[PDB]
Amino acid sequence: STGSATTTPIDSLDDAYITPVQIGTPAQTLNLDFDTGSSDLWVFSSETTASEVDGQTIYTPSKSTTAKLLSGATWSISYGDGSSSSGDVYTDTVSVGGLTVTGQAVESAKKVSSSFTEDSTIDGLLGLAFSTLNTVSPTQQKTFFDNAKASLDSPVFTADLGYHAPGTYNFGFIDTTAYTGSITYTAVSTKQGFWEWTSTGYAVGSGTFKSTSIDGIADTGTTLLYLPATVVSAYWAQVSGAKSSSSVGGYVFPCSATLPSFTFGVGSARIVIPGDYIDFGPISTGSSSCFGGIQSSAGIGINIFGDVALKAAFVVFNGATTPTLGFASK
Ligand SMILES: O=C(O)[C@H](O)c1cccc(Cl)c1
Repeated sequence: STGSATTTPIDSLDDAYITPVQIGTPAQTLNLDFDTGSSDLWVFSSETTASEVDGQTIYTPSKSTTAKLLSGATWSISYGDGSSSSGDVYTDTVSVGGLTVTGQAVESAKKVSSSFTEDSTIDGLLGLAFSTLNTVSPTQQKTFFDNAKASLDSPVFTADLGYHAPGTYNFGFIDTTAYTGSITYTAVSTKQGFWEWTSTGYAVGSGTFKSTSIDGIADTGTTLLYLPATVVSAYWAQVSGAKSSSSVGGYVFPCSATLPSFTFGVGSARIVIPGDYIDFGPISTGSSSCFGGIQSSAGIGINIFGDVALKAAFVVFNGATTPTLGFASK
C-alpha cells in the first residue's frame, strides 16, 4: 500500500504545516502537524477542556463506531518549545492520503497548553519519530508509520515541504518526479528516538564550504534551523546589522536586508537553503527588525534541522531495519 497527502503551511511564514488526517468511522477529518521529532498522535477532542479549545476541529470518539477506549492508558508530552498536552487514549481507524491503519492509538487531549489553544489551525500532532519516544503509559504505543510499515510497498515516508506553498507527505514510495538529481543517503542513529544524522558541514552564501560534522535531527515539527553558535554566528556576520537579541530571543536582522543562502552538507552532496527561506518577518507587527530563520541550538542540547532546512530538500525517512535519511535537491 501507499499514501499521499498534501501538507499546507498554516500561515504566510510557514510557521508550521498541516496535513488532513481521517480518524474514525464515519471519517472525522482533522488537520494535524506531522512531526518527525515526536511520536504521539494526539488530537483536540470532545474531551479537551472547553476553555482550551479556540477554533480547532475536535475528534469526538463517541461518534466513531470504530473508536475503542484504550482502558487505563494516559499520555503526557512536553515539546522543545515549552508547549505541552495530555489526556487519555482511544484506538481507531486512521487514514492519511488513502493509507489506512486500523487500531491506531489516537491520543485524546484533556489538556493543552496555551500555544496549542492559540493556534486555531492545528488540530493535533501526528508523530513520525521512533515509537520509543511515545508517551503512552503504561503501555507504549506505535506511531502511524510503524503501524503502517509492514503494509507499505517500501518502509519509507517522504517529506516534501513547500516554501510559502503546499507540499507533500508520501508513505510507502519515493516519487522520482519530486526531486532533481539523485538522493543522497546518510546514516541515522535511533539512540535518542529521533531521525538523528550527521551533516558534513556548511557554507554561507557563496563562501567556501566548511567541512565539519554537525549532529542533529530531521524534525518537521520544528520551524527553524538550529545549529551550533559558531555556525550561526558565521551566518549572521554576513548580514549587515544582524545581531543576537536576548530580549527578542535570538538573531534579528534589518528587514531591509537581502539574506544570503545557507548550504548544509549531506555526505558529499549539498543542500542550498535560499536566503528568503531564512526570513521570518517583523518581530512584531510593523517592526523593521526581522526574525532570523537560523538560530543557535546552544541551550537546546541538540541541533535541529527544522522546516527551514527540510523545505529546501526532498527528504526520505527510510524506516528499513537499519534506518537512514535521504536528501535530494528539488
Ligand atoms: O529596525 C531598525 O532599527 C533597522 O531595521 C535595524 C538596524 C540594525 C539592526 C536591526 Cl535588527 C534592525
